[PDB]
Amino acid sequence: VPSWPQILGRLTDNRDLARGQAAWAMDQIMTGNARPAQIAAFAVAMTMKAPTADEVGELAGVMLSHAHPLPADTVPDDAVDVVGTGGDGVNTVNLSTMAAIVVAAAGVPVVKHGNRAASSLSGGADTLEALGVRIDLGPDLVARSLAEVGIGFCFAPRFHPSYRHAAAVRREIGVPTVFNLLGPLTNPARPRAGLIGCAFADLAEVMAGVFAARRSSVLVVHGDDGLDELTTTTTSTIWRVAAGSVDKLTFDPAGFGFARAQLDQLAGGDAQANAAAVRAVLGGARGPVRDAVVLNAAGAIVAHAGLSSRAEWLPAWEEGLRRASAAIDTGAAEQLLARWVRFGRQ
Amino acid sequence: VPSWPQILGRLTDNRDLARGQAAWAMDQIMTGNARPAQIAAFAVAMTMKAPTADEVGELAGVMLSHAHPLPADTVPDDAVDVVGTGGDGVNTVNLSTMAAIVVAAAGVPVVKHGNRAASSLSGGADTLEALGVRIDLGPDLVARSLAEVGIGFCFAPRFHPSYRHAAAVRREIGVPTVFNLLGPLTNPARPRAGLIGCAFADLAEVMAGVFAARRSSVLVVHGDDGLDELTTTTTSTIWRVAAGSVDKLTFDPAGFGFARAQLDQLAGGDAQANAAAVRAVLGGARGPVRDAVVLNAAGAIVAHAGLSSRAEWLPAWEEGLRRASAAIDTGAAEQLLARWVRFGRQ
Ligand SMILES: O=P(O)(O)OC[C@H]1O[C@H](OP(=O)(O)OP(=O)(O)O)[C@H](O)[C@@H]1O
Ligand SMILES: O=P(O)(O)OC[C@H]1O[C@H](OP(=O)(O)OP(=O)(O)O)[C@H](O)[C@@H]1O
Ligand SMILES: Cc1ccc(C(=O)O)c(Nc2c(C)cccc2C(=O)O)c1
Ligand SMILES: Cc1ccc(C(=O)O)c(Nc2c(C)cccc2C(=O)O)c1
Ligand SMILES: [Mg+2]
Ligand SMILES: [Mg+2]
Ligand SMILES: [Mg+2]
Ligand SMILES: [Mg+2]
Repeated sequence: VPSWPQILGRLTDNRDLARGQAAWAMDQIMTGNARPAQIAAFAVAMTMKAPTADEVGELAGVMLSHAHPLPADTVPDDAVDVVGTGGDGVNTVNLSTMAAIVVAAAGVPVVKHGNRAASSLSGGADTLEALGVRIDLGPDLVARSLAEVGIGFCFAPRFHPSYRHAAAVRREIGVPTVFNLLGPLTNPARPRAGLIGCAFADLAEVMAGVFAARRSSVLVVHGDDGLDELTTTTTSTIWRVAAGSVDKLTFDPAGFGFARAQLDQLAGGDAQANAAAVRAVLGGARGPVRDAVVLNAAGAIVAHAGLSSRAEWLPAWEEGLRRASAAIDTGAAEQLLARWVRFGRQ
Repeated sequence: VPSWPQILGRLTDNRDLARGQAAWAMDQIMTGNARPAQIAAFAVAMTMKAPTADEVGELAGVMLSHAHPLPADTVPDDAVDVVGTGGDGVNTVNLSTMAAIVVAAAGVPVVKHGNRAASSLSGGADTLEALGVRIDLGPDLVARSLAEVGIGFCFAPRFHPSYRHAAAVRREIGVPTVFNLLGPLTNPARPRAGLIGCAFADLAEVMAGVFAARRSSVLVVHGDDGLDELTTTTTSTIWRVAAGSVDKLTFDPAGFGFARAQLDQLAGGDAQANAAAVRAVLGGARGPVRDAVVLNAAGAIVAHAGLSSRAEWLPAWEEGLRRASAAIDTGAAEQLLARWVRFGRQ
């Protein structure tokens, strides 16, 4: 019979948990049954033990059990997510969010998991809010947005209200723990593909292992400059998840003709500033921010392509880049954002 | 400027803290300024990082700053403690408490730190209470007990009221942490000598290092059967603290003619049962319990002898054993307990 002392004792002994134990712990947390001290002890102990993919998968599994689901038959089998852990401490423009709009405009269904900033100036949700997008729609309306606009946004606190018990605790601790891996792993629409950012180089393989268990087609990405995105300032490490397997790759955008950017060229500001950057990119402005958006959009398109076993790496990237660039250039991305705004108002 | 994220982040990165950081943390805890989540995160993180003697010495130092002290010049320079961490999971008779009575009766001033049980059926304080000894005395009366009876008992919760802020958290976590090293290190009378039990074999050297920093004459002891006492069932490991230095020894009681015992023979019960066991030993009953009490009393006498650098190991033990046995056989130990009970009733 599981108990906090049994589980915390096992972790502080530097032992992997028995099957089901992480799930038991997470379920106690989600039902409001755990003391703040137990939540904090579990978060820290799991982090220092070094969590396994089995363990992180149990945590994410419990969250998804407690999440509001989308209605039956409303998420396309090939829907994709574009989201990261955050926590890279660099404060960039909102690359995942911009990429998502471009990806949707290219015709790939996007159901994005998102949230406000935890430490950056403006997170994906904050910037969407500044752009006039309704970020907090419930399951039925997200499904509708996806069908009618081509993109839906699942606001994490809206879909995971039981995770709130762990909220103050994680803020009070104030440093990242295993719980900081869970955002991209708990999209309530359960898309099977994704471009997934991870700020923590040494845990990205663990996140990839969780997606592999679900047989998702995902690229887990970590910029070698620290970004939880595909970067343009240097190479990125990619953990490619395909056919239940993980393959570690290094990716160099110079191989596709991208100029090296400086990190300050990608710097973000407050929500108004970041919204203006979105408008600039969608309006066709050339430069470092556009390049980074096109690259990340292409990455999500490659993840989507990977849902088929016949897809090949280089042609997939060349196609992703072509489609992402064209979605912007034709004005399809700009128009999709306007239509998304109108949807929320109507 | 120190903060919880700074300290917890350092610990979760498996780094030793900078000088003073552990003290800052402990002081935040003891002043009621730490959230339960922060207390728990710190306890767990310090435990898994592996605490250093510097760090543990800082925690104990902060406790001692906030403790009620005994009145000036009321504690002899050669006062001795006999106390352990507890947590050995064996539930023995109260060896330290019995040893302490015998040591005082031999004429060595004892100011003992004690507490009720945390995981056993009856702790030292519980058993003293059952015997009629007052465990509720404040500083002035403990000083008076020491002068008039030859022994004083500092009940830990009476002398460390500010430690209450961590009490609930430690119970909620329900497993040992670095905080479980602190009991024997925080006797408010600050004796310079002691026989100190440590249940946690891999941390006994750390406790010994804290005592070395203070230049105490201490034997930190761990029975190789797991006891936080000198055992009679097998060898014990001793970390001998003398002249600011620590030496690790293997100790075998057979060299002084002790019969090997079995742990079941040292087993305890509730407070009334354990009190009965004290009365039996003090009344001259021969057998395994007496042997273990005599062995531990002698160890405390050896630590006391060590306060002079001219003391020698094997003769110290022989003298300690002689004095401990005589203290029981003459009835001195029994009479002291009677006198101690009487003192409390006034
Ligand atoms: O404040 P931080 O912890 O650094 O997090 C930065 C943002 O990154 C994550 O989202 P996402 O990848 O969707 O946002 P993006 O569009 O900014 O990349 C997270 O939900 C935040 O919105
Ligand atoms: O419940 P546990 O965590 O196992 O602890 C048992 C006892 O050991 C410690 O005291 P001490 O060494 O003074 O007690 P003793 O006389 O029983 O040895 C502790 O303060 C408890 O009183
Ligand atoms: C989409 C996303 C991204 C990161 C995080 C993170 O805290 O690391 C995140 N966390 C939350 C989730 C998964 C659900 C509900 C609330 C939150 C939150 O921390 O606010 C949600
Ligand atoms: C004497 C002694 C022994 C062990 C412990 C321990 O918690 O492991 C201990 N703990 C306490 C101290 C040092 C002061 C005040 C209260 C306690 C307690 O845990 O109840 C006190
Ligand atoms: Mg992102
Ligand atoms: Mg990012
Ligand atoms: Mg003891
Ligand atoms: Mg003991």
